[PDB]
Amino acid sequence: DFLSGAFHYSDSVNPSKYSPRPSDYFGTLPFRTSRFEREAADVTADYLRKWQKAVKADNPERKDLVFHGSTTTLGHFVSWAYPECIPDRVDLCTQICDFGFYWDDVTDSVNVQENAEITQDLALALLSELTLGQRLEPKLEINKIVVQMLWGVLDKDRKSGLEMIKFWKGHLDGQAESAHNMSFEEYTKHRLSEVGARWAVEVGCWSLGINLSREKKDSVAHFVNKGLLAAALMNDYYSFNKEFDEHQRAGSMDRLQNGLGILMREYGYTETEARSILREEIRKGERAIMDGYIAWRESADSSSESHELNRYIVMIILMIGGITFWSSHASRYHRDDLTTAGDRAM
Amino acid sequence: DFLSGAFHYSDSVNPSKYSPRPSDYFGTLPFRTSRFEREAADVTADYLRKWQKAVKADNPERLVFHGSTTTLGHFVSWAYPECIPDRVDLCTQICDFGFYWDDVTDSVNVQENAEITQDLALALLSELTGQRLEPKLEINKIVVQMLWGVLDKDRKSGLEMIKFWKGHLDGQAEHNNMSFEEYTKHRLSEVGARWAVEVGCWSLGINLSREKKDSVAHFVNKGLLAAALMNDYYSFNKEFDEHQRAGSMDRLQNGLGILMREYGYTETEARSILREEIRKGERAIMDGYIAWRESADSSSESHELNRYIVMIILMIGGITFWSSHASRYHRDDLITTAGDRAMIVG
Amino acid sequence: DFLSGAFHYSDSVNPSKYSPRPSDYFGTLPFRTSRFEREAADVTADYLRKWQKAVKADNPERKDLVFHGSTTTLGHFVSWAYPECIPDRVDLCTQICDFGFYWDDVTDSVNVQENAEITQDLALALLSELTLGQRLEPKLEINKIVVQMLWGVLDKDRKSGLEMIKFWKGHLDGQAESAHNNMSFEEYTKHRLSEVGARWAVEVGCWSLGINLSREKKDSVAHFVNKGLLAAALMNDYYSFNKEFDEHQRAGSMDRLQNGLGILMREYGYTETEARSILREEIRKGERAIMDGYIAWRESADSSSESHELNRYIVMIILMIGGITFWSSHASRYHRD
Ligand SMILES: CC[N+](CC)(CC)Cc1ccccc1
Ligand SMILES: CC[N+](CC)(CC)Cc1ccccc1
Ligand SMILES: CC[N+](CC)(CC)Cc1ccccc1
Ligand SMILES: [Mg+2]
Ligand SMILES: [Mg+2]
Ligand SMILES: [Mg+2]
Ligand SMILES: [Mg+2]
Ligand SMILES: [Mg+2]
Ligand SMILES: [Mg+2]
Ligand SMILES: [Mg+2]
Ligand SMILES: [Mg+2]
Ligand SMILES: [Mg+2]
Repeated sequence: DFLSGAFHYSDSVNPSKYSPRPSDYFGTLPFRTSRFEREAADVTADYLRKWQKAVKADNPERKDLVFHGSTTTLGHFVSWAYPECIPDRVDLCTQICDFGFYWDDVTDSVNVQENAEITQDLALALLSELTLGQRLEPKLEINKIVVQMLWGVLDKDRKSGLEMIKFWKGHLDGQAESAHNMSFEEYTKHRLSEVGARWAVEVGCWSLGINLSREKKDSVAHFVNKGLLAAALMNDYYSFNKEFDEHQRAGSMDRLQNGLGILMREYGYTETEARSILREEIRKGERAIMDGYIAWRESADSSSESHELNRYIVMIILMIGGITFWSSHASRYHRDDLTTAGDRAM
Repeated sequence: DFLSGAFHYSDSVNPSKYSPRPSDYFGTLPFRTSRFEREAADVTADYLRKWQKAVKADNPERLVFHGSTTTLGHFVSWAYPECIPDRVDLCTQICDFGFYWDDVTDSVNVQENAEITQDLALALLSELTGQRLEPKLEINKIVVQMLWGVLDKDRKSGLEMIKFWKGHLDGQAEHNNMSFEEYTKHRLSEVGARWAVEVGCWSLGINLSREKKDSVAHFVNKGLLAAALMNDYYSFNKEFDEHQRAGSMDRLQNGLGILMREYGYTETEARSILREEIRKGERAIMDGYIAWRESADSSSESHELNRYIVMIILMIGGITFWSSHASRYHRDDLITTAGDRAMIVG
Repeated sequence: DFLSGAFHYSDSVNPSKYSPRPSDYFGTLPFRTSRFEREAADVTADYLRKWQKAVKADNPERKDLVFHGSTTTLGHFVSWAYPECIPDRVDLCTQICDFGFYWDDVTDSVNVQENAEITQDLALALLSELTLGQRLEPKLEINKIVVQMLWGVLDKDRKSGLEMIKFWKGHLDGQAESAHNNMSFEEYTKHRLSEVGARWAVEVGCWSLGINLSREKKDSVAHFVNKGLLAAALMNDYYSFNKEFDEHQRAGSMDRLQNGLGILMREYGYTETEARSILREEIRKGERAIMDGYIAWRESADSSSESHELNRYIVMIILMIGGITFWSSHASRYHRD
């Protein structure tokens, strides 16, 4: 490990400090925590009430308004995901992440037709801040909400926020193609475009205040993408149970994105079998971005731009670590209101 | 846009040429102003006294009533611009009696409300059959002279008006946390819009088969719905105040209170929803009217229907402007403020 | 900067909601319109026809009976000046005010000899209501009217009426002194406040609103009230100068013109623009003194019946000045081409 660089807003941490410990954490990357956990959790509690108004307003006949976001019983998605987030950017960071969670929740379980309708309505807002034209307002209350947030982000760092908004619109395109369910190698390629990892990294950039040519960021992708692949397969491992229940409960199994699904269906593996295969791809990826890190850190310049690039890879590594630990116990994936193992082996 | 037909007793007027200009008018429907505003205002002042007499007679151990007159015009003159000039007297009585009766029935308890409802219905049934079963309350006792007056002018039209009045009595005899969808069903039936239409029918002398009037109800009703919501919007402040100092806060049902309770909308978030719903309604009666004119032939059947529809549109037009500045709603003697009505946000 | 208490007969307004808009309004105190303008303008349209018949009775020579009173194209002096005037007192409140106007007209432009004649005469009708014995009646038809009027007033409320009448006679005493205008600005402001009728206006407001407050309690707030009334007089001098100059020229009484603008121009050689600017400043100073003084009084005030009346008293005045100002900014009495 030995993450180079100074940390001004976080402290090194361990699963050991948390109790009760998570049932199945097996990450190999380190992670930290912001000193700003309670502010983040306070913001996630207000944004929920917010979001739930918007959701009720688009569909007043549905009553389940249960959404699982950043706050868990041990900590918070933001505090672990982006430990070096700037204190006055914690708030807006929490809104982005949580909105990302909720928006995902009401778009990746519906029929590709209901998804297209909503995906378009969002892109209107985002494109509104990238072009010189006049604004186009979204029609769904769940997307209207996003406008005031994009202004906040851009008022903190416009250069950073414009680019994060760019890769957000890239995520939108990625999850609009999620209409069928593919080989394994064809799935790993589809899932990196659909998970929101590229957008996740740029939310870190804006969060941390990192200014860095797209060239330099690409100059390290070859291994950083292996790390990012790891986090996706990691998400599939932890979010598979709840995702089954949901796509079964909704009649969308058709479009269900998860490597357990792929490994257990095409290939005839079992849940345990596919799980075992996944645990090891996750290791491989975790190990390649970490290794890619040191390899980079020892043949490198002492330039101002070199120091920033290290800051950007440390931000990525730390984020996979923190979300790995977050994912291991988060309500969003480990809810006891869920289908079973025998039920999903069918 | 275009209202078809000739006008004989009224002139078109701009929310603009009025002085003092109302604070908050946003109606999208046209309205006219009778040329006999003066006459109506005189009747209102005389009927005020008669009502006061009756109301002191009926409760000698206890107020103010805010009827049709405003600093800028008169309810009847706007609500019923084309009222036949010799029917303004009795129309002004009808409306003012409606305004006052509502005050002494929608603020008391179900027990009291029922008794007064009961006693007034005795007066209506009497002229709708049989032996006259006369009213015992001084406040209800006064509609008798009124009714003979109405039927003397026009028996066929006054009876139908009388039928729908009774229907309104049935209306306002019925929940708090119902759904806005369920609230609009109830409120349309309890706001007396159908009665209001038939008062206009009597006023203008409209002879139109019941089956003909129902033919266009599918779009007329959406403008009436708009009007009840528009009423809700202007009367929420005074209505909250009244029920506050009575104890009867749960007694009140109002589109804003329901939006503020169902969803956790603030009053300001609710007035904005209500406004768009009011516009949706105003637009709808107008698009229905246009559709109907595109199909309707040039006979007499069609001439009368056109007057009826144009009558309703103008009625909604004028009451909105009336409603935007009448002391009944914007009286400046409330002990409660925006801060107090924020407490119902849940 | 918010007046407390409940408003029963009036609605807030301001210049923005008015059209056509007055060209030269610079008021800083708030104002309201009564809901009973219809009544007010009806009594005005009737009183006028009944006052020119007494003036023509008094002078059958008299040519023009033009008298610009309480009605304007945007409102009415009473609806604005006395917004909370009890509904059944609006009629009589209008008689009192139009009479005050028309009587001003036929006495404050003639020579002083003619003015005492008319003043001493009306004084007979007042005094006769302030005494229990000696009842003298007026001999002029213009003054004969006030008999029945004072009857209506005293019938609606004796205690308020009587005080109003004292201050009325007090107004007659004051304008009986405006014989010259060779004074300093200091001299003028003290003489004018005594002769502009503001004190009587306040009591007309007390009777119209039915305020029951002791004279000792009204004096605890004179120190700031009076700076508002002074301002209200300079405001009148400001808007009513052009028409006054005109008539005093007309009447050959150019040395009786009571007007701070005149005194700034003639005795200090300011120019209109200069003198108007000076006036606008003094008005704001007064306008702010009453409002600051009331704010400061309200904050240390307790809730007793006596203090709610005092609050009513001060608010009425503040609204009265605010209301009369908007009125003076467009009324025919001063803007009539
Ligand atoms: C919409 C995508 N996402 C990715 C985790 C929900 C699955 C939101 C999100 C983006 C970036 C960081 C955190 C959450
Ligand atoms: C406007 C509705 N209102 C007001 C008091 C009570 C429901 C009676 C009314 C109905 C129809 C015409 C005029 C008045
Ligand atoms: C001179 C008296 N005044 C007012 C200043 C006419 C100019 C009559 C009046 C008295 C009280 C209130 C309103 C008018
Ligand atoms: Mg999902
Ligand atoms: Mg998804
Ligand atoms: Mg998943
Ligand atoms: Mg009602
Ligand atoms: Mg009511
Ligand atoms: Mg209402
Ligand atoms: Mg004068
Ligand atoms: Mg004078
Ligand atoms: Mg003057």
